[PDB]
Amino acid sequence: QVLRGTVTDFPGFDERADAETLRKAMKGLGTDEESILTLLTSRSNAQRQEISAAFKTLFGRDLLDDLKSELTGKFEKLIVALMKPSRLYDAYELKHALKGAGTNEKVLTEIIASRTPEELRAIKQVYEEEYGSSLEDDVVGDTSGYYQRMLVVLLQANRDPDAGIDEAQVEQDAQALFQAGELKWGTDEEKFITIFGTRSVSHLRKVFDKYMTISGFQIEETIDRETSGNLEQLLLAVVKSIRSIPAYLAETLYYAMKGAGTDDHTLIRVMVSRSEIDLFNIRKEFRKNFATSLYSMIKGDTSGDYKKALLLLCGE
Ligand SMILES: [Ca+2]
Ligand SMILES: [Ca+2]
Ligand SMILES: [Ca+2]
Ligand SMILES: [Ca+2]
Repeated sequence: QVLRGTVTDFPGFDERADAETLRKAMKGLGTDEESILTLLTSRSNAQRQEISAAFKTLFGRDLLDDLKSELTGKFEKLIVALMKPSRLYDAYELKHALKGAGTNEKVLTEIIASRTPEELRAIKQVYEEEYGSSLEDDVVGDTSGYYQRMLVVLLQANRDPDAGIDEAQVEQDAQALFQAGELKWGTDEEKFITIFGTRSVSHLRKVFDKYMTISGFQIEETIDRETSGNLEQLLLAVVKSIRSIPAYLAETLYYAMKGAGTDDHTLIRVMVSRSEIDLFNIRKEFRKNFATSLYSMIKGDTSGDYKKALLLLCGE
């Protein structure tokens, strides 16, 4: 999914001095938001958890409850997201798209399609431990049809391991996709799901090329031509992630920031979930496509402390 994040372990880290630094920034009338945003933004997540622990043993206070009572809005929502242990952030985001009453499919899609099987295994485990219920049971209860089925397949976190290309198998899957969509009166979604959901990543990159070659269409155009609604978005997320997780996340960031507004929720989530994985690589793919740094888009799209914090996450 990887290569590099923007946030790194600060050197000569002292969670006791940091905890006092944060106590100071909140103690009394007012909040020193800048001292908060600068400290939390230059501490890796593991270090934020140590701070939180030091704070509680120093003052008998919950750091998270204090930040929430001192901060407000998006900047708040961003600090809260940043304090969330890495291990639980995606489970949280997933939990939260499944509740409140109405289901947020863009969040299921985004996360399930862009995380690896190894990340999904981890995610399934912590969601169960944290919410009791099974991620899988919760998706299915809130979704239906091929969209639900495609998510269930991905949730198995059982994609074939990369392994030297079987050209006969590449031609057969490309031909199968050709026959299931373009040559078919209607569509065979089941075939798309099986191939997208279980073939190895190196194998599907090859299938996508062979598919183009055979049909004169990119698989994304076919998806657009043959599917609609939630399934379409997902199939496109999966294909884009196969091709490049970074590129898909960069793209996700972009469309978050271009409307007559800003998707703060989305914006936070990708910047925070990927800061210690591949935000760096998302940076370069943002520039590469869209032509513009993420810094400026963000810089031009956001205000305040929020803006400062975001840019602090992003860099260069
Ligand atoms: Ca205060
Ligand atoms: Ca608040
Ligand atoms: Ca068709
Ligand atoms: Ca369409």
